[PDB]
Amino acid sequence: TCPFYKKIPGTGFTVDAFQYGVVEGCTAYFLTHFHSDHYAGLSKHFTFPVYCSEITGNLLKNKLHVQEQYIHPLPLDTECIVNGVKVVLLDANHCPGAVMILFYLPNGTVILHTGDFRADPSMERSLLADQKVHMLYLDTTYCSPEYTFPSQQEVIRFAINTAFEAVTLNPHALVVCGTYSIGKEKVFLAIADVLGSKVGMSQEKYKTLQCLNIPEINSLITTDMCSSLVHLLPMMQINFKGLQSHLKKCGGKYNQILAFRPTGWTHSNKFTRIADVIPQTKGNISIYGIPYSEHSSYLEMKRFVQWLKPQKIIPTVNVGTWKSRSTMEKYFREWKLEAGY
Ligand code: NI
Repeated sequence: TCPFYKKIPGTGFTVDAFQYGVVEGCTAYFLTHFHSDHYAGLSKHFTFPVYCSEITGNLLKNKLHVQEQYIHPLPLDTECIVNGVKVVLLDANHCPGAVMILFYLPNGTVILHTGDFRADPSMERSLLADQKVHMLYLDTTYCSPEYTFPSQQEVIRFAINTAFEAVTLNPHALVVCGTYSIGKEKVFLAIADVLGSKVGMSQEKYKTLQCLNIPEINSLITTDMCSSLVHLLPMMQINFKGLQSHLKKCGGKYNQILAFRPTGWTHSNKFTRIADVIPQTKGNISIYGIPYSEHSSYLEMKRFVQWLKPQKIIPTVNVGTWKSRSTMEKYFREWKLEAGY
C-alpha cells in the first residue's frame, strides 16, 4: 500500500506512486522523471491524469504507449494551477525531463518534493529564492559523509582525454559506453564530439534519445554502427566476454576497444582521485569505471538543505530499514543545529 512519504497532504496528489493499483483518494499522479523505480506500474491502460514535464510526456507516449489524453505536460519555472492548487516544476539536475515539484497548499503550507536530484547552487537563485518552504520531501540516496564524488565537469574531462588519446595513438580502436536508462548522456555525447563521430546505438536506444528535445540531435546520433566509432551497448554487456562478443560483430574494422562504465559511488571513491583512475585489461579490451553521479553528494545535499531551512524533512530514499532512517535523522539534527534554523 502506497507509503505515507509518496502522499502530499491536503491534496488528492501523489508522487511516483504508480504500482499500488488505484490509490484511494488520489485525483492526480505526478511523475518526477522517467526512471523505472519511479514509473513502475505505468502502461497503455492508465486512465488517470499524469502530470509531468514535456520530455517525460514524450517517454510515456512513445516507450510505454500512454494515450495523449492522460498525459498532462507542464512547462518548467511556470506558475500553473492543477485542480485548484498552484504548482511549479523545476529542473532537478538529474536525467532528461527530471523535475522537483513545488506545492502551494490552500492552507498556506508550501511543500517541495525533490524527486531525484543532484543539488546545485544554481538552485538557490530559481523560484525557490522567493518563499518559505515548510516541508521537504528529500532524495536521501547519498546521505552519509563517506559519499564524496567529483563534479560532473571533472568526470567529463577525464573521459574526453582518455578516449581522444587512445583514438589518436590507435585509430582502429573503438570506444564503447555502457547504458541502461536515460541519464548521463553527456558521457557519450562529449566523447563523440571530441572524436568527431556520431554515436551509434540500437533502434530502441535511438528512439529513447529522440524523445529528449536535445538540440541538434539528428547531427549527434545514428543507428548505423559501421559509420560510427563510439558505440552504445547495454551495461549488462560491458564485460570482457560481451565486449569480445561485440568486437567480433564489427567485422575486422577495429583491433582494440576502450570502454566506459559510468557508475554510481563505489568504495574506491574513498581512496583514489579521478586523475589517478585505471581500467581492467584482458588483451586489447580495456574497461574504465567512472563515478558520474546524478544524485547529490553528502556535502551538496547538506548545503542545499541548510540554505532552504525547511521546518520538516521527509526522506524518500533509504527508508526501508531502521538503521538507515535513524542515521539519516541524526544528520538532519546536526545540520539544523549547525545552521541555527
Ligand atoms: Ni532516478
